[PDB]
Amino acid sequence: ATCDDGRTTANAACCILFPILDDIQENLFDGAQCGEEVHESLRLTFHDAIGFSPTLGGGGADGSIIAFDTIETNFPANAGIDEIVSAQKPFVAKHNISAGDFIQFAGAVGVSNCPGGVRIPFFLGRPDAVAASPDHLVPGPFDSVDSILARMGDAGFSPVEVVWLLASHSIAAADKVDPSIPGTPFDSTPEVFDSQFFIETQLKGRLFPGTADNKGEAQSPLQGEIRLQSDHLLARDPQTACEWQSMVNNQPKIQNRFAATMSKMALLGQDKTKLIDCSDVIPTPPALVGAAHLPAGFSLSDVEQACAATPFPAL
Ligand code: HEM
Ligand SMILES: [Ca+2]
Ligand SMILES: [Ca+2]
Repeated sequence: ATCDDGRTTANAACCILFPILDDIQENLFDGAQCGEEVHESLRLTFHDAIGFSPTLGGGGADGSIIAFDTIETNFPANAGIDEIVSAQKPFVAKHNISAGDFIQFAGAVGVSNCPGGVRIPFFLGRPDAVAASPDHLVPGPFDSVDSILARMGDAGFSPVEVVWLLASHSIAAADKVDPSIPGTPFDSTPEVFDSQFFIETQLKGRLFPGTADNKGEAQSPLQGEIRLQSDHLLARDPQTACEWQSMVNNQPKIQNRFAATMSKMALLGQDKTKLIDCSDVIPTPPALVGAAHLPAGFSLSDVEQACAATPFPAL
């Protein structure tokens, strides 16, 4: 199909996304940058989608975190999410797509601004949410590995899919974990979607970048990085450590698995065969240019190797 402005897309119903793409890139992502607003919109896709429990309810990726923001932004695991919900709500009011479609579309358009990124498959047509998420369904950084794996498993993700989705923390920072140092990233390249997150969480912890006593925070290996306790333990736990190390210096696997598992997450609560594929509307991301590496001056002796089957790669 050819849209009114001459841009093409495989399914004509997808044309309504083009003005929305332009508005988002200009006015949500500040001129298509891979910066805070993209990182916050990617976090929003997961805090929306993960509100899905077979035994309790919630409609998954349904826009409920915007539609029922008064409720869901009260949940402590949604701390800081109110800023991006407030930023996105007027786009939803202005355009003619549901909040659940908008959240997944904005997250996919944002990831496409980041070098190394992928185009996450994107489907159009989610109905408006009809219920708020239940409470207590979003994992937090102080939760055990078994707790996080049980919650994610209850929403349909295996432990390896958990590790694949946490490639998101390659373009990510924390504002509430240590409020003295907001914006401190989880890897050294928070504007590049790459394997540095899986490398750097494997280093021995050395210091706290801000204060020392924050719930959910582990020691970091670098003054300009923060480390969540959840990530510290997942990189080391026998249930997930081999998969975590398998992502290091493995950008093709990060790309393929993140796109696929993001698509699975964007469809929680939904039925792909009822929606229209509009994947080809997402921009083409830039590619990586620089090789994966340990931080300069570090060596294998600084890595806490946690996979008995396979030594950490010589980078
Ligand atoms: C698996 C368990 C997870 C835990 C415990 C966890 C925890 C956290 C925490 C504590 C923050 C910092 C919030 C702040 O203090 O500002 C964060 C940020 C973020 N998380 Fe995760 N997360 C998890 C999974 C995921 C997943 C599956 C995604 C996929 C989209 C995601 C994407 C993000 C992003 C992109 C940010 C950065 C937000 C920003 O820089 O504005 N997280 N996460
Ligand atoms: Ca939801
Ligand atoms: Ca990165």
